[PDB]
Formats: sequence, structure tokens, C-alpha cells
Amino acid sequence: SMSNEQTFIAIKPDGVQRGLIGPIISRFENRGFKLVAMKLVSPPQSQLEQHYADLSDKPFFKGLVSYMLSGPICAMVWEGRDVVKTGRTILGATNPLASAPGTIRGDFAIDVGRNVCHGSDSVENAKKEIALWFKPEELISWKSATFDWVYEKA
Amino acid sequence: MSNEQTFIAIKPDGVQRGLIGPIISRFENRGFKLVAMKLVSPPQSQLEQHYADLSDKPFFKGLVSYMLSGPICAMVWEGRDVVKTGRTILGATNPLASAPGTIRGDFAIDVGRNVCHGSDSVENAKKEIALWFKPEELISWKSATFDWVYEKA
Amino acid sequence: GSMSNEQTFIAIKPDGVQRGLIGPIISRFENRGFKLVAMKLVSPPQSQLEQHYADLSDKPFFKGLVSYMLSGPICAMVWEGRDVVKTGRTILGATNPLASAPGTIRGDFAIDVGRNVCHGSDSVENAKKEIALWFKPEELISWKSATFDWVYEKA
Amino acid sequence: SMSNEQTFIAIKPDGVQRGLIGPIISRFENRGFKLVAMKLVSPPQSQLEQHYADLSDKPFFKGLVSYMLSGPICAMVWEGRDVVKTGRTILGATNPLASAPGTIRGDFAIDVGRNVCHGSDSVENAKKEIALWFKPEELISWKSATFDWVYEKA
Amino acid sequence: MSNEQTFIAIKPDGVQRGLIGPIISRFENRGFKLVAMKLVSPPQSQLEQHYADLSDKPFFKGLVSYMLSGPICAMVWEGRDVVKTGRTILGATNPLASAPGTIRGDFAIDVGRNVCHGSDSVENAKKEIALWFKPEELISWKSATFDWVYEKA
Amino acid sequence: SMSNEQTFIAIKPDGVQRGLIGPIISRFENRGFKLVAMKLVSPPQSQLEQHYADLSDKPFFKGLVSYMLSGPICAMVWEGRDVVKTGRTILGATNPLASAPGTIRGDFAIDVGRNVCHGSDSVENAKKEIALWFKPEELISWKSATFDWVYEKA
Ligand SMILES: O=c1ccn([C@@H]2O[C@H](COP(=O)(O)OP(=O)(O)O)[C@@H](O)[C@H]2O)c(=O)[nH]1
Ligand SMILES: O=c1ccn([C@@H]2O[C@H](COP(=O)(O)OP(=O)(O)O)[C@@H](O)[C@H]2O)c(=O)[nH]1
Ligand SMILES: O=c1ccn([C@@H]2O[C@H](COP(=O)(O)OP(=O)(O)O)[C@@H](O)[C@H]2O)c(=O)[nH]1
Ligand SMILES: O=c1ccn([C@@H]2O[C@H](COP(=O)(O)OP(=O)(O)O)[C@@H](O)[C@H]2O)c(=O)[nH]1
Ligand SMILES: O=c1ccn([C@@H]2O[C@H](COP(=O)(O)OP(=O)(O)O)[C@@H](O)[C@H]2O)c(=O)[nH]1
Ligand SMILES: O=c1ccn([C@@H]2O[C@H](COP(=O)(O)OP(=O)(O)O)[C@@H](O)[C@H]2O)c(=O)[nH]1
Ligand SMILES: [Mg+2]
Ligand SMILES: [Mg+2]
Repeated sequence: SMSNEQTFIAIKPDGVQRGLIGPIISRFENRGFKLVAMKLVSPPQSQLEQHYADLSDKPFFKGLVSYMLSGPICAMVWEGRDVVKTGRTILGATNPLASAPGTIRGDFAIDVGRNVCHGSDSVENAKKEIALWFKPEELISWKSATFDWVYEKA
Repeated sequence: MSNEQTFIAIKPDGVQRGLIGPIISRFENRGFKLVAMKLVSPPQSQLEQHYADLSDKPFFKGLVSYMLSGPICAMVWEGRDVVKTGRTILGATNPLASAPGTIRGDFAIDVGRNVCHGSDSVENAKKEIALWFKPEELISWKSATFDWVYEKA
Repeated sequence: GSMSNEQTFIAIKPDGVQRGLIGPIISRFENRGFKLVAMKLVSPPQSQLEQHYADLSDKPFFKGLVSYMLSGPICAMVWEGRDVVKTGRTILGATNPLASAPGTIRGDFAIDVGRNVCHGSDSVENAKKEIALWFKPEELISWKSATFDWVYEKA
Repeated sequence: SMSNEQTFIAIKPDGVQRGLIGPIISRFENRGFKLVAMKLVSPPQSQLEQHYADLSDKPFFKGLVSYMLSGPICAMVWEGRDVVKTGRTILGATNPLASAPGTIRGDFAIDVGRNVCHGSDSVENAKKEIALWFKPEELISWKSATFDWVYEKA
Repeated sequence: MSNEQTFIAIKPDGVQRGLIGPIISRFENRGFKLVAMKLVSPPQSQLEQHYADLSDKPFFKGLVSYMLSGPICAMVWEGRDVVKTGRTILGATNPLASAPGTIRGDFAIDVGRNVCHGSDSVENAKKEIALWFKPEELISWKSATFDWVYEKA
Repeated sequence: SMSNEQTFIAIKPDGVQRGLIGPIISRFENRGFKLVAMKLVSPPQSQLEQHYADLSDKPFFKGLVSYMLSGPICAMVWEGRDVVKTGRTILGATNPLASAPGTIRGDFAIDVGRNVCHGSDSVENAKKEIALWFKPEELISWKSATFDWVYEKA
């Protein structure tokens, strides 16, 4: 588990509408993770259905896609050690009802269909989702000035 | 199911220590709707009725005395599963067993000074709301972000 | 001398309630050292609102101002402290958020003068009038803060 | 003053390096302004020289361009009534020494060459800077759920 | 029991990353009383003496050199069960196992960069307090809200 | 030069009693200044009377000294460019009734006799106050990881 692991984090349209962009970004920023890509986007329905392709047969799929289209999305790539698993921990349980206070959903969300944000569930799915949402040149290369104080190793 | 209501009270120690704002913000930020609120020092008969289950406990008179020792911020919050999730936001009744990030896990130490109260069940909530609030004190309104907080109900 | 039991009437207008600013606004007054002695969430009738703004009944914005004050709940409060009337106004910021300084309530949270989130009594005498208009006397709670002697050097 | 006025706000590399992305966004989010475009970019030097074209003969021009190249930049377009003028007020004085606490520079910055952020200084400069930093399809059209609570008119 | 004391230290990474304020506020808001604090760069022998129980395990020389790499904010906090609740506030020793809401759950990632230290037992706290502070550096005072934090001493 | 300027900041007993230690430190931390010395201390009356020697003939002197004895004090030395003057601006006006919201006294204080904090009013007075409150070995020399992002030059 190296310090250059990457995950895809998105602020869903409800998170944008409810003014949660700053506080969500600060949650990852304060943790020590590094933002290498970010853009506000309103992606087409095809991209969103590809993003959720493994859920294309679940009954909430059509409503989830329609809701993911209903507003802007803040799409992000965060880099850091174990950023995929720890990122999921920071977001909280997929259903906010099972989320703990102190996580994103435990502080801000209630309904699973309005759970404010998305986080890649695996290293492999993160690479696929990063490629789906970003062009390679949208990922910025830089090194944080506090790298050696966040990490004891590479 | 999103119109479930619960009774939340800031106890006198929470008022004395300046926790009214932070506690309200916990429920506001989560997405619940405030439908009734008032700062009160209720009569002792109301407090004894509120804690009627514990009237024979050894700490009952001391609990009633402390609940009379300062103002109380009484609130009704509305939202899906607000009773159970409201209890989770407050944290364990004994702060020593509470997790940081909850109200008691951030601000409280002693179980007799746990700064807040929350109804433990939908049925108990309906009693406590009727005990603490007149019907005309519950305000009916629709949040501008209701459809962004809830997908249904 | 201006004593520590001066009182003012602070109200969170319907837009402040709708945008989730109840907690933040109360914290500004809590953190400053002022004491909350009365508070209730209320939906007052139009007559009460027109009385509250009686001195502006001839202003061109009065009709929409009253209607907007009826469009949602109001969090009505009485705060107690030394110079709480004037200092309360400073905390709220300029009536028009365009001319308010960041760090005040309006300088942090509002834009339009018709959506300036909050209200505060502009004088001691008008504070006493507004407190009686909005609250019954037995809704004002008498209590003493545990940190009174650390907020105040004198009565 | 119409509510659809736009301004360009940028978080300079020192603001990104010092973990101020979340706090700065929240300042504009909490005030009621609308984010219509955002991206983390490492722009080419020609774009930076054009952005600061008025200062191309100043003695600190080359040092300014070099520091603007030293890290990622969070570029944003915010929309709201008088967002250009009020945005400069939210940022505080260009020299943080003359800035008041409660503004961004009054809370986070000290040196004028490290003042963490940029804001358009006029309506027409905003249009020029928006066109320079953003493709027109990067501005997202949407309506805030609390628009009628922030604004009394159009 | 409300006079229990623990040793809390902000490690050089916490100082370097500008976390002194937030960490103090975490203990301050819980209701604990700060009775001693100083910014200090202790000698290597004191650091080796502090982690002497882990002297022959790995990561030892690296831990000492890192604890020497910057200033340390040493603190003594006082309150009921402050040793155990203090550790709960810090979060799990390895930040990857900590929960959001704790100090490490909000701010840290690597166990070798876990921002803070807290005594793990009442007896180890007394030793660390004696190791890090002279007796006259512990200040005696009573919080104005002591009776609103505690129901009993 | 001037980036190593130092001032004396103290959190008075009322600031300690009201649980404001964390917030006050965060104001200076966030601004970019470097904490080089700090201790919780209960100084004797002679040190307090020497600190306020230039006020021994003001009528509020005796009450000021006895109140400065009534609880612990958090004494600090902060380092940064113009930290003396900018420190005063961060604290706010001496009388909190004249302080602007967003400063420390504008956010937390009311009475001038309970104005929470103290800051050196001049470079020359800071040096005398620093030597009065701290031994030279209590000042810790270190280099902030983000020094080059806070300052453009020494
Ligand atoms: O019953 C369900 C399950 C999921 N979702 C939504 O579908 C997304 C993707 O579901 P997944 O199982 O991938 O959970 P996640 O990986 O997002 O935690 C979730 O974030 C929810 O917003 C939903 O609306 N209803
Ligand atoms: O040993 C105890 C148990 C409870 N309480 C107080 O009594 C209240 C009611 O306790 P209950 O069992 O109903 O738990 P809750 O419903 O408050 O979570 C608690 O919140 C405490 O404030 C107390 O002082 N001592
Ligand atoms: O041109 C104006 C002036 C005022 N108002 C509103 O009506 C109130 C009138 O209050 P006043 O002019 O007495 O100033 P305030 O005491 O609120 O600062 C203001 O707070 C605003 O909410 C408005 O909508 N338009
Ligand atoms: O003496 C100076 C003046 C300006 N700048 C930098 O150049 C930018 C552009 O200056 P301008 O006059 O446009 O002020 P702004 O419009 O950014 O407030 C400033 O923000 C600073 O970052 C600088 O480094 N030194
Ligand atoms: O594998 C490890 C275990 C611990 N530590 C460090 O050594 C300290 C002491 O470890 P201990 O087992 O005492 O845990 P603690 O009591 O600090 O929670 C920890 O806080 C870490 O900073 C480390 O660098 N690597
Ligand atoms: O009428 C006064 C003036 C000052 N003070 C206190 O004594 C200090 C005197 O400091 P000075 O007048 O030099 O101003 P400062 O340097 O603190 O801004 C103030 O900070 C207050 O805490 C007071 O109690 N009454
Ligand atoms: Mg999935
Ligand atoms: Mg008026």
C-alpha cells in the first residue's frame, strides 16, 4: 500500500445543491489526502449508466441515473495511502441510516438515494472510474509540502 | 415516513456551557426539520411526568432537581427515522461509552450531565411532544431542499 | 451606566431558517458572551408583523417585506448582555449585505437586503417594545450564567 | 445589479499547498453565491502571461509567473448579484497586511506574493478572465434550490 | 475520580501541520481541564526514556529521531476517566483503524505520523507526567463550569 | 530581516476559563504565524505588575492585576512578518465594544476588563515582554514545512 494510490470521489447533485462542496473537500484535505484532479461537470446519461453499469439490473437504477442527472457533480481524484478504503470510511456507510456521526453521511445525509457523495469501492474500480470521468491530462502532478509529515514512508 | 418526529431537549448543563448552537447545527446539517422550539423552565410536575418511568429510582429527586436548575431548550425535529438517528447523533446515554463525533462524545463526561435528551421510541416521542408543547407551537413548513434530502415519502 | 442586564430582540427571518442558519446565528451570540433568556420558533400573524415594522408602513418595500416574513417560520429570541442592543446590531452586520463586512452574520451568509436572514432591535427603547410585542413576560427566563464573572468585570 | 453576474476566482498554488481549498469554497458557498464552473488545472505559461498581461513590464512579473507555475491552481466561476465586488470583499485586501480578519486573506495569508487567491476586479475583466481560463461548455447551467431564499428579485 | 490526569502530547507532525488549536479544542470542548502545557524540544535521552517500554521492538530508532525532528506540545489534562476517554478522543493508534470524529480519524494516516500521544494507563500517566513536567508546572485551578460538567467529584 | 519578528500573545484567565485556548491558537496558526514558545503559567504578582508597569497610575490597575492573578494564563510567542501589528489586528480593539466581528475580541468578548487576550503593542515592547515572561531556552527554533508557501522572501 503505497502513498500514490488513487480513488474517485464525487459530490452528487444533492451535495452540490445543499452547499456541501467545501466541507466535503475539507474532510479529505484535513485527513492528509492530495487532490490531483477536480471538475464540476454535468455528464451525459451514457457516462452515468456506464459508471453504474454493474447496478443496471437493480430496481433503483433508473431513478438513481435520473437523480445523478438532475444537477452538477463535483468529480474528484484524491491520492494517498489506502485512499480507497479510508475514503469509503470517511464517506460513511452507503445507507446514511447505518452511518456513524463524524463521517460525511453521518453528518449530512439521511436517504440512501440522496447520500450526497460517491467513493470507489476498490483499487481496480477506482482506476476504471478515474479513466471514465477524467482525461489523463486532467490529473495534475505535484507533491504536497507536508508529505514527509503526513507519511513515514513512500 | 419522512414526517416522523422526535423530542430533543438541551438540558441545563448544555445551556450553561453554551452548546445550544452546536447541538442545533448537528440536526440542521443532518437534514432534519425543526418544527417546534422554545426555551423553558417547566414546572416540576412536568419534569416528574417526563421521567415518570424513573420515579422510584434512587437518583430521581436529584435528577428532577438538576433539571430544574436552569433553562431547557425544548425542540421537536422532523425527518425519516429521526427518533433512532437522533439518538445516534446524541451518542450513548453515558458519555463515557459514547463515540467522538456525537454530541455527548464531543462535549460531555458524566451521565448525570449529558447535556441533552432524546426520545427513545416513536411512541415515547408522541407523548413527550404532547407533554412539552402545545399543538399550536408546532410549525408546519416545507424545507426548500426537501427533495434533495429525501427521495420519497 | 450601561448594565449587564440590557436586553435586545433578535429574530432569524424565514430565509435564515430555510437555509439552515439557526445554529450558526445562535452560536455567534453564544460565543460572544450574551445570554439567551427567551426563544421560540413562531409563525406570527400578519398584524403582529405589520406592528413590528410599523415605522416603515409607507416605505415601498413594506408589502413584500411583510409577505416574506410570513413565508416561513421565525426563530424569535431575546438576548441579554451589556450593550447587547448595539453590539447585536454590529454582529448582524449592515442592513444591506452588500455593505456588510465579512465576519458578521450578513457578511458571511446573505446578499440581498430583502433576504438579510436576521433582525435586531435598533435601540434600547425599541428593544423593550419589540420584546413585549413578541413575547409574554413569563417566557423570559431569569437565570445566571456560570461564566458571568469571567465575561463581565462589573454588574 | 442582476443575480446572474459572474466572477472568476482562483486558488493560487500556495492556497492549494496549505490546504485551503475547502475553506475558500465554503466562504462563497455560505454567502449564497453559485458555483457554475470549477477545475484543478496546471495551466501553460502563455495563459498565465496573458492573465497577467497588464503586469508584463513590472519587475516582479517573471517571479509572479514562476510562482503561479509552481503548483496546481483551483479555478472557479461564481455567480450571484454583485459577485465581482462582493467577491473581492470576501477575499480581503490584495495585500494581506491591510486585510481585515474574517476575510480570506485576513484569516490565512501574510505576504502579497503569497496571498493564496485571486478575484476578478471588474465585470468586464471577469468576462475576459472567464473566457481565458474556461471553455464555454465548462460553465454548468443550474438553479439553486434556495434561489428564492437568497434573492428577493432577479 | 474527577481529578484523574493524563499526559497528552502533540507530536512534531501535528505541530508542523498546524493542528495545535484543533487538538486542544477537542479536549477543551469535552470538558477536561488543562493543568499543564509547554512547547518543548526534549533531549533524546528523555524521548528514549519515554518510549523505553518499546526500546527493543522495531521502529524504535526511527520513532526517536522523528520525535526529535520538531517541537512537541506537551500537555496534562485532568478529568474523570481522562486517560481512557483521552485515548478514545485520539482514536486508534494506527490511523487507518481510527474512526472519523477522532483526532487521528480526522487528521492522520500513517501510524508513524499519528499526530498525538496519550497515556494508556493511570499509572503510566503519572510516570509520563513526572518525566515530562516539573511539579510546579502543573497549575491548580477550578473551572467555572465544573459543576455543570460533573454531577459529583 | 522581518519574517522573524516576534510578539508576545497571552490568553488571560477569562480566556482560559471560557474554553478559548484552542480557538485563539487556531487564529494565529491559520494566519501563517509560527508558534515558538508557549506555556500555561500562574505568574506571581510582581511579574504582572512589571508587565503592566506603564499603567501603574491608571485607576484600573489594581483590579487588572488581581484579575490577571485569578486564574491560569497561556503565554505564547509567535513569529512572523509584522506579527506584532497583525497580531493586534487579529485580537481586535482593546475595548471589545469597539472591536470588529471576525477578530478574537469581536467574536468572544464584551468588557475591556475581560477582553480575553493580550498582545504586544510594539516591536520594542514585545522584546521586553518576551524576556519578562520566558527564559531564552523556552523559545524553540524550528522551520515550518510551509514557510516557502507563506512567505515570498525572508
Ligand atoms: O438501495 C440502494 C442502493 C444504492 N443506491 C444508490 O446507488 C449508489 C451506488 O450503490 P453501491 O452499492 O455501489 O454503493 P456505494 O459503492 O455507492 O457505497 C449508492 O451510493 C446510492 O446512492 C440507492 O439509491 N439505493
Ligand atoms: O444513572 C443515571 C441514569 C440516567 N440519568 C439521567 O436520566 C436521564 C434519563 O435516562 P434514560 O434511561 O431515559 O436514558 P435516555 O432516554 O435519557 O437516553 C438520562 O439522560 C440522564 O440525564 C442519570 O442522571 N443517572
Ligand atoms: O430597502 C430595503 C430596506 C429594508 N428592507 C428589509 O426591511 C427591514 C427594515 O429594517 P430597517 O430599515 O429598520 O433596518 P434594520 O433595523 O433591519 O437594520 C430590513 O431589515 C430588511 O429586511 C428591505 O427589504 N428593503
Ligand atoms: O507588488 C506586488 C503586486 C502584486 N503581486 C501579485 O500579483 C497579483 C496581481 O496583482 P493585482 O494588482 O491584479 O491585484 P489583484 O487584482 O490580484 O487583487 C497579486 O494578487 C499578487 O499575487 C505581487 O506579487 N507583488
Ligand atoms: O508499528 C508501530 C507502532 C507504534 N508506532 C508509534 O509508537 C507510538 C507508541 O506506540 P504504542 O504501542 O504505545 O501505542 P499508543 O500507546 O501510542 O497508542 C505510537 O503512538 C506510534 O506513533 C509506530 O511508529 N509504529
Ligand atoms: O479601562 C481599561 C483599560 C484597560 N483594561 C485592561 O488592561 C489592559 C491594558 O492594556 P492597554 O491599555 O495597553 O491596551 P492593550 O495593549 O491591552 O490593547 C487591557 O488590555 C484590558 O485588559 C481595563 O481593564 N480597563
Ligand atoms: Mg458500486
Ligand atoms: Mg427598524
